[PDB]
Amino acid sequence: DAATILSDLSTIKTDINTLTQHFNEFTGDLLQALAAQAVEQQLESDIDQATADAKATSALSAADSTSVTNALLGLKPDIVTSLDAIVAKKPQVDSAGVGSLVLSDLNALQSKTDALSGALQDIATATDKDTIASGTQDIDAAFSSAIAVFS
Ligand SMILES: CCCCCCCCCCCCCCCC(=O)O
Ligand SMILES: *[C@H]1O[C@H](CO)[C@@H](O)[C@H](O)[C@@H]1O
Repeated sequence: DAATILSDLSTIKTDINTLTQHFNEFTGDLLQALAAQAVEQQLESDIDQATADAKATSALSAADSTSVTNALLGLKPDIVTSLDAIVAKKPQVDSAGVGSLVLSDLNALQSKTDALSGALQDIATATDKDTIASGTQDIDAAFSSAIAVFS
């Protein structure tokens, strides 16, 4: 159902922007890291939910493919902003001693995001599939950048 996927993608967007707020307020305190991690785990769950919902949906109509494609691609700048915000806080991450947690989260989120993109590509129109794939290459490149910073 396209509406469920759109709802799922909106929730993902909200999760990401909440996570960015946590990053921007992070001063290297472990309780802050824990609070942020709770949001990150909600985000993982919400991405996986979207993947499950996409896998349960049949080939999208033209308008539904456009809606889902634009909703997925609309995530891109918020993702980049979020990754930039945690990258900006590397000194505080290292001070807190939680670099491996950030790295583990980045790897899990990239894998889950890639699975979601694959599931949406499979039900999109042929043209939208190419658009989603190109956008996903950019998302993957941003993940790879953040991962490099933290390893
Ligand atoms: C489509 C998903 C996009 C996600 C982009 C943001 C990825 C952030 C991953 C790092 C999470 C780290 C959370 C706990 C550690 C901390 O905040 O101090
Ligand atoms: C690679 O991309 C990440 C995510 O946007 C940046 O934070 C990093 O500085 C580098 O440009």
